[PDB]
Amino acid sequence: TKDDFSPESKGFVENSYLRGLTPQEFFFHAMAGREGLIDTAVKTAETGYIQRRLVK
DNA sequence: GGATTACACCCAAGACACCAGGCACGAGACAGAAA
Repeated sequence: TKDDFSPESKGFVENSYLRGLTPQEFFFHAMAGREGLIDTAVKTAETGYIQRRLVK
């Protein structure tokens, strides 16, 4: 429902991996994992440029 | 306005002066013409 600030409504996975994730928790956890992948794949180039400038 | 934005490796696939038009050499066929 609209205007719901409960923990389960904004991405709190109550279960464990052994117990299994409900579809909403699955989607939120997928969003977080996608953010992690993007952050890695983006910061690697910036770090490479910084190290090249330092070495030069 | 200018300059620069990680490293290495693999494979596959599609494009890369085309052309047209005016000038030359050789040849040959079907029609001329004397007999």
